[PDB]
Amino acid sequence: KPFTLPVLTIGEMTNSRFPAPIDMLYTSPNGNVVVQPQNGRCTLDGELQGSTQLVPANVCAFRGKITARIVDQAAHQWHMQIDNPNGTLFDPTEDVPAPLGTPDFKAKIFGVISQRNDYNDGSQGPANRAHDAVVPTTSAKFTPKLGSILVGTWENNDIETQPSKFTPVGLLEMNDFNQWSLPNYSGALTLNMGLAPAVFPTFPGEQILFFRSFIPLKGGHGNPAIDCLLPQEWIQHFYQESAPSQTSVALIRYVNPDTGRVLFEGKLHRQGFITIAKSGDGPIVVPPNGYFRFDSWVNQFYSLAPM
Ligand SMILES: C[C@H](CCC(=O)NCC(=O)O)[C@H]1CC[C@H]2[C@@H]3[C@H](O)C[C@@H]4C[C@H](O)CC[C@]4(C)[C@H]3CC[C@]12C
Repeated sequence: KPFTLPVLTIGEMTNSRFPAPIDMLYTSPNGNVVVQPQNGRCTLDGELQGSTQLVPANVCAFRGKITARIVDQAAHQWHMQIDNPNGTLFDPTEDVPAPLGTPDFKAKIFGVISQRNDYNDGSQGPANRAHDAVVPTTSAKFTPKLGSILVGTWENNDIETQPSKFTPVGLLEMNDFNQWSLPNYSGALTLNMGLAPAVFPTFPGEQILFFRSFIPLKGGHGNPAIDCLLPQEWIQHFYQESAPSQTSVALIRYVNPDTGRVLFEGKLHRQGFITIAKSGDGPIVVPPNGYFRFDSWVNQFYSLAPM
């Protein structure tokens, strides 16, 4: 069964690590950083890894129920028991780091917590409320592997012990934001388990190619970005196809359909990430209609043309 890529321009792709369209291609040496995201992870033959699931709306979202105020915190802080972001119960026994779609980076994540009561007020139906909220993945009480997280709100009174959804919007602040720093999915207890492995180039002169989205920031200065190894569409595609990988590397070419010419080439590794022959930190300048084309199976030590 032949391996394929979907035919998509970068304006038609979705970030697999934060709910946002892809804004640009991006590359970096990432010298003293371990690139090990848990969302957006899928082998070329369709094996999901880490905390990766299929629905873009579930990425960095939470669903569950607020059960109490955080102990010894009389204001602004809520204990939220979480399920899988698709309402299904969460089994901590499974070899995953967290409920699928849980954020895979340290940050104060800004969004909205919304509640629909699970009972009716007479003929009117259930009551509702929604407020600005923060999920600090840096908190010791961020323990999604154990089924609970801390949620902070500016509202201190209008929150009930009721079914709750967290819709992510962006970052609250730049402080403690590191997109390559994995959260302690079990807080101060044990360590992280079920992880997708770190990815890195193994051939000299190569760097990882990222699909980058710039995400909102509630205050302060900065231009925070989320890089993913694979767009969500490729993950959904590989999962459907499950095409066997003939080698460890698929040779892909970025093609301009207007001129028909190849602009650059990259190595799509079996583990689900791209390397290119390029040095430096910055965007890859590309035309609007360009797309990736799968051309050949090659070896781990294939030499790419420098770009
Ligand atoms: C308690 C948590 C996280 C604390 C932390 O980083 N480490 C301590 C720990 O290990 O829990 C903090 C981090 C950011 C805080 C929020 C943000 O500062 C924004 C906001 C500021 C308002 O003055 C109070 C509510 C509100 C919404 C804060 C509530 C408490 C939060 C959610």
